[PDB]
Parts: sequence; structure tokens; C-alpha cells
Amino acid sequence: DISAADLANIMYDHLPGFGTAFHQLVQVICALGADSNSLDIIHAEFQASLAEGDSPQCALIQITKRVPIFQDAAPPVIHIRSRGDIPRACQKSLRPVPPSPKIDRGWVCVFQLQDGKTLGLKI
Repeated sequence: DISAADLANIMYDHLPGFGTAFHQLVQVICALGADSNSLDIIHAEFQASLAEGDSPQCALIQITKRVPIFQDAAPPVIHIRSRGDIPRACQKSLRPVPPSPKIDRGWVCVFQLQDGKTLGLKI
């Protein structure tokens, strides 16, 4: 079996840019998949509807819609020290967090500052 880190780097390589929301989503998919022994499934859903099939971003989103661990799953909260600790490329994807945010509905994660303020990352 493939490690979360390795599968992540494989995914990163298909992604335009750096530190985008889709990067953050890769990190979320690989973490949550690892917690569930689903990295196999995920790796294959990424390749199956990769070619062709969908764009890499679309293979990612399709993973959050098709792979069972993500259905009705709340986005993970990531605690950060400052508003600066959010990758610049994520800035144009940040939104206020609504009630009951869902990963399969596009919410990558929720950034929780020290002041208590939250910023949601949406794809």
C-alpha cells in the first residue's frame, strides 16, 4: 500500500500552482483517507476518472463525492497562529463558514485563528 505522504506528492504533481485550495484539499483527502485505510480506493478513483475523464481538480472533487468516508463529513478544523499562516494562493477561495459545512459540498477545511475567528476554505 501507498503512504498518505507519497500519494499526496503524486497528487501535488498534477496540480497547477502552489498552496492553492486544491493543495489543501489533497492534504485533507490523504489525511482522512489514511485514518480509514481508504488510500487504495482513493488512489484508484483518482486514476479511474482521471483519464479521460476529468481534470485533476475534478478527480479530486469527484473523490469527495464518490468515496464513502466523505459523505456528510464535516471539514477538519486547522488551528493556526495568524491570518498570515494561510497560503496566499488560498485567499481567493476563503469564505465565511455557514452552518453545517460539508466536505462533499466543497468545504476543504476551516481555519481557526487564535482570536477565535474562523475562515472557511471552499473549492
